[PDB]
Amino acid sequence: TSAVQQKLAALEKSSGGRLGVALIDTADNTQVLYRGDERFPMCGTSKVMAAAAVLKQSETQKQLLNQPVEIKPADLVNYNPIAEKHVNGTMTLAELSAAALQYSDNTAMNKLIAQLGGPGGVTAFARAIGDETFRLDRTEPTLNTAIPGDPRDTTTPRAMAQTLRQLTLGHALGETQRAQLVTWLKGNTTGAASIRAGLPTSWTAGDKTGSGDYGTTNDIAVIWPQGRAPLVLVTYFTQPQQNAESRRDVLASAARIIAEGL
Ligand SMILES: CC1(C)S[C@@H]2[C@H](NC(=O)Cc3ccccc3)C(=O)N2[C@H]1C(=O)O
Ligand SMILES: CC1(C)S[C@@H]2[C@H](NC(=O)Cc3ccccc3)C(=O)N2[C@H]1C(=O)O
Ligand SMILES: CC1(C)S[C@@H]2[C@H](NC(=O)Cc3ccccc3)C(=O)N2[C@H]1C(=O)O
Ligand SMILES: CC1(C)S[C@@H]2[C@H](NC(=O)Cc3ccccc3)C(=O)N2[C@H]1C(=O)O
Repeated sequence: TSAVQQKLAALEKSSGGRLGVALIDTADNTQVLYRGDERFPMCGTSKVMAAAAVLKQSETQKQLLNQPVEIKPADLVNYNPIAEKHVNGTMTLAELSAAALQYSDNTAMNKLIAQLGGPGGVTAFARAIGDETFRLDRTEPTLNTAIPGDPRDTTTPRAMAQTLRQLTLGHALGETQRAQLVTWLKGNTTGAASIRAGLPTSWTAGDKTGSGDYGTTNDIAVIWPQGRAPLVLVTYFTQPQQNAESRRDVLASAARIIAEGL
């Protein structure tokens, strides 16, 4: 138990919920874990794996990202800020990837999942890049039920941090695809209250948030601290009551503890 792990435990104790953290510091490859091997519901953070899998497919199909996908009225689900504008029209796979990542559009995520052959296709890509933990079992919006003890649509902080590192800083994707993914993450619109609220302003980052039932509040990020090699940070948080409120502040607090511990 490290000093940082002790502060994370204190934060968790005061939060009432269950906190999972995984940091990889690429300056030396060291890691900091808190419940790093416990499973948590991914919710929207799973959108990174789906977009990355489509990017992988695009490496052998130069026109894939320009394929027009039909958006029908019935395709709309619970949260579709971008897709709703294109009902009875089409969106390209690039448009669907950007909407899923940067706006957390659920209809867009469902189109990425369908392009991959269903939730199992997203899981297959994860296995192909060495992630033996990740599992996607359902489409949107049910993949966000986040029921405690339910293994569906979960991963561990350790696994997600390693995967995010390989996707954004490593060679799991071709260079062009890696750059596209990083560009999309850096352009996220939903993350200012989460991990990034706990980092010094000078630091830059890309992230993908997630939210679900049980007050599930998640964020995964790739960070470029001022004058330091990048970090990869995963912060997952879930609560005992189905109707619990979101706690993005708890993710900010975890990130702050990690940053001050550097
Ligand atoms: C924008 C959101 C807050 S909502 C969207 C998706 N989750 C859901 O659609 C399900 C949900 C269930 C209960 C409470 C919030 C969201 C998901 O995850 N999303 C969040 C995000 O990207 O941070
Ligand atoms: C149903 C589809 C697979 S077809 C349309 C678009 N597909 C293409 O651009 C090439 C293609 C044509 C026929 C069958 C598969 C792929 C694309 O992607 N679309 C999918 C959709 O609308 O849901
Ligand atoms: C492409 C890779 C297989 S290589 C990189 C990392 N593996 C290593 O860094 C192995 C290594 C050990 C010591 C010195 C240099 C490289 C790791 O895992 N990475 C994968 C990735 O980037 O997606
Ligand atoms: C110091 C570096 C040359 S290495 C560090 C990071 N690169 C990686 O994390 C590559 C990698 C990906 C997956 C697994 C292992 C290594 C990255 O980018 N970093 C460079 C930097 O900050 O200048």
